[PDB]
Amino acid sequence: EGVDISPKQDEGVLKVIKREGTGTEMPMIGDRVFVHYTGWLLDGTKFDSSLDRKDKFSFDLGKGEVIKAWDIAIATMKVGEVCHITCKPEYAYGSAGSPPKIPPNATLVFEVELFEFKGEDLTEEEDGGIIRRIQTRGEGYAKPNEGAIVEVALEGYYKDKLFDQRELRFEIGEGENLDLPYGLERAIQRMEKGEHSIVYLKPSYAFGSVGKEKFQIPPNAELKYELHLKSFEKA
Repeated sequence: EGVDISPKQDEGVLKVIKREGTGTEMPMIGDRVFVHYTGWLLDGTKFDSSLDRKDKFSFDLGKGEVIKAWDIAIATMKVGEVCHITCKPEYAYGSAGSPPKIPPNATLVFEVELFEFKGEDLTEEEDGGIIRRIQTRGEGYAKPNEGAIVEVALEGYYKDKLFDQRELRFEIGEGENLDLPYGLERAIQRMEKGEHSIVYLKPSYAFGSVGKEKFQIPPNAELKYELHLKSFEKA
């Protein structure tokens, strides 16, 4: 059973909710999702599962690390939701199937529980110092570089408190003169025109041990910026 949740409206992913999740947020492209699952064939045979394993299955959504039907279905899930999805071969393992466990031209059924998702780690260190959650994907591939003139609209939060709200036109490489933390200016360079995102900064990529008295930011503060990259001229 299930409703058609395929973009093409071709009945290739069908979804039943078994248990409603909580909150409103759902995974976006780039986010790291943590799931438990089991897969059956139309004859009832279990072919794969994660529950035998001591850990949860995790992957980046939208980057093609899972089958197409999973990318589609999970973007419709809330944290704590358990759903059943029925996947036509077009959106699964196709005509070849998957040599041993999965037969040719198979329609697959998964039980999937969404446990947790956090944002894309933009750091080269992979130290979690700059995390991005996308709110709206931008328009086209161009990303700002050193010397690019950007127009942005920003809101900085320290816990629930708003400390900085500004719309600004500035040059990438000059943001340090405008009370913008390194980590935010860095992240701006990973955004596409039109993009709206939340950027989470650890103290090191923010204002560090010193903090910023003029914004009432204490030492060792994690910060959250809601930001729009509205436009930019490059080099």
